[PDB]
Amino acid sequence: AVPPSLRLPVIEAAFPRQLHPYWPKLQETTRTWLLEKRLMPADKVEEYADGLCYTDLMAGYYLGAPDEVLQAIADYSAWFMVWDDRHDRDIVHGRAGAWRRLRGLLHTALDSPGDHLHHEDTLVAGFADSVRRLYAFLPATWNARFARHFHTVIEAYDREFHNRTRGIVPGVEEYLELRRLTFAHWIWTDLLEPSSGCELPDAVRKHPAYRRAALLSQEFAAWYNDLCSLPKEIAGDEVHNLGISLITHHSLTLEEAIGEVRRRVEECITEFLAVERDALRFADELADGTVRGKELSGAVRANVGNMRNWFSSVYWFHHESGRYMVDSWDDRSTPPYVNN
Ligand SMILES: O=P(O)(O)C(O)(Cc1cccnc1)P(=O)(O)O
Ligand SMILES: [Mg+2]
Ligand SMILES: [Mg+2]
Ligand SMILES: [Mg+2]
Repeated sequence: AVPPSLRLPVIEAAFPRQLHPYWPKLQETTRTWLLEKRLMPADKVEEYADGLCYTDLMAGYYLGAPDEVLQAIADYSAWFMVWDDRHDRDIVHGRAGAWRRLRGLLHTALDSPGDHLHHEDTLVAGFADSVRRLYAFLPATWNARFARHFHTVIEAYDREFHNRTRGIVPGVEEYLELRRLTFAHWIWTDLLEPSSGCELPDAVRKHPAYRRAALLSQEFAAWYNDLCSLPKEIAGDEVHNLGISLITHHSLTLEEAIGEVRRRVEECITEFLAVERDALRFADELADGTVRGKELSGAVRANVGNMRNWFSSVYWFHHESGRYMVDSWDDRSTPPYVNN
């Protein structure tokens, strides 16, 4: 039962959930990784990790991925959530120096992860392990694209740090541009490719239908997170949220901003259904009769299939995950799973 303010009947009726068969092993293996990389305290791992549903989120998204690819993605995605938590905590505690140093180390570790596998900062060491593993699946040109994209994500996190320190709420257009980076749209899009076992040529992944289907899938995920994470984020003095920019710059009430965010999320779905037809037509066209063609066709089709799976995985994740259950916290400003 999804709250009426958050319910999307089109997702429930037309985007049936999928789950990767490796998910049972994935859940425990990522929990063990969080424990052994010291990315969460042992008692917080035991009490909260499974309930945060991070592995479920990936296992409902990258269908068809090799077990080892899914494992590295899930470890990275759990790392990403812990990094969001650390970033938030550095902000709340005014640890500008610790954040700046961390920011620099992630930039460096991103380009040479193997050199950082045993760094003193467990968050940097965890990052490097997952990234080194992700760099092992596809050619160096894919690794360099992942790094280029994540360098941009790190700097968007830095911009968020400056905004919240200075109490600046981005304008709507400014936020929509920033949100494609803080949510890491293009990282999740990159990671479709090791999941289907094929680095896509630029001509293929920059095709207008592939690009637009990829964009809309991520816009939905980020803006649906905004809709669902708004209570926790208002309680935690987070300023980055489409609803908050609407209240601040467009003078909407809370109920009207929630309504406008809802409508924008709903439009993402029906825009995606239109372009999905074009992206799958393009997949069919790539099967020109040659071996390379059949391979590229299959990879594009699998990737567009997972762009669709992202809709249902993110939807149900926000109603299942303990990450957003702010009403159950004694201190609504400090989630119990964060290192405070
Ligand atoms: O769970 P959260 O904090 O609402 C979030 O989605 C965490 C997150 C960050 C980046 C990518 N995916 C999830 P955020 O982006 O900070 O709003
Ligand atoms: Mg956050
Ligand atoms: Mg964030
Ligand atoms: Mg959020």
